[PDB]
Amino acid sequence: CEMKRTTLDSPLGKLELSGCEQGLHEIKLLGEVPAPAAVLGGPEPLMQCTAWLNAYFHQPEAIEEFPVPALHHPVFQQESFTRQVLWKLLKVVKFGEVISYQQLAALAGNPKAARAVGGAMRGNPVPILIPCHRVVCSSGAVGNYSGGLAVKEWLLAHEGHRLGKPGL
Ligand SMILES: [Zn+2]
Repeated sequence: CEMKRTTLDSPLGKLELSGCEQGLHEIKLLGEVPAPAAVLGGPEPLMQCTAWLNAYFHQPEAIEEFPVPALHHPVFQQESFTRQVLWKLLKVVKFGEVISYQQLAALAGNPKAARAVGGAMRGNPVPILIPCHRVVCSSGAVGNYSGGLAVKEWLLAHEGHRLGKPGL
């Protein structure tokens, strides 16, 4: 599991992508013009992640065209409620759609585990790609976000919701 890394500038600030031949491990937010990854080339999961992020931010109408890379962070290597939540989220909630913590918990097999779902949103090593920003409050409120409220709102505004893109 030879770990390789590359960084990509984005509207949300610098993104550190890490992964190996087997899959992408993590997308880390370190804090208008499309940028390239600082280090080009494989492993394949990294190149796929870079193309997906570029499309997400700069060619969103075509986001469904880009393959989601294989994931190899340990959380995906074992069976757990967190993994089920993360995989369910990735599969069901599309660009522009939202789901409540409770609906995701129901989707993951336990309608009463909304709090566990919230915690799982932070155990998410690959934000944006696995759209944890689309998990919101049943009240209509945006809700918490590991990377800060402003980022969640920026992403939701980017996906068509009636929120203004905050200053980031
Ligand atoms: Zn790996």
